[PDB]
Amino acid sequence: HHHMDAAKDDLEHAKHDLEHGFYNWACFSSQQAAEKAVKAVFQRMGAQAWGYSVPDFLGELSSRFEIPEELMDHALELDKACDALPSGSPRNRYSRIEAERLVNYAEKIIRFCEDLLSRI
Amino acid sequence: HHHMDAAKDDLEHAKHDLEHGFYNWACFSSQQAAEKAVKAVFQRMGAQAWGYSVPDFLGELSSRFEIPEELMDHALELDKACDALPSGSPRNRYSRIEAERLVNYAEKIIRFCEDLLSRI
Repeated sequence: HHHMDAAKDDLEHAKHDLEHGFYNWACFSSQQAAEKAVKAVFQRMGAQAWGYSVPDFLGELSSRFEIPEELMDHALELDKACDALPSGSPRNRYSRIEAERLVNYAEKIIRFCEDLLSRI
Repeated sequence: HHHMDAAKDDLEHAKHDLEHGFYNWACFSSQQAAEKAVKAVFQRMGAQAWGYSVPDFLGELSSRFEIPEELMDHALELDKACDALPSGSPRNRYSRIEAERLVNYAEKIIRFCEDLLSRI
């Protein structure tokens, strides 16, 4: 599963960016990791995957497998682009939490796809 | 060209990792950027792109467009995985140069694909 290996590498990339405070980049890598993980399911099934977004691919996948609502919810958060809070701790705290959340979401999607691939 | 925008973002990611001394990750991002750039050509042509590697996609592209030898050469370098030199300056210098090279190669491929897309 080339797409799965690449998903896991993107996740590790995200986690590295997170550790170093690069919250924007962690978000970006997380989106890519989730995308690649879902494509790995399409590749195993021999089916064409249309679209760019994680919501696109999970929606298509829903015709064949049950996709938990919370994963679609996470996907929609990951799909969003990677100010009224003050500079310093308020902004950095918000960004750090947001980036951790998105990394966790990508990881969740990866592990769901792993669970699916283990069974098909 | 969603794939092209994503290629350019991967390139920026690579350059960010390079700036911070993350030479391994810069290599990884460069591979992804080059892959996405070539896929953007397939998408515009409406053709299916088989494979994982940049050499895979450039080889397929050769049946339709002339691909300069030096770009295939760069692609093969980018395709490689991301010790007898001493720790410290010798190793870091080698790694820094190698990562700069790979980032430049990905950029070259991106700009070639841009030039192609501008004309088709």
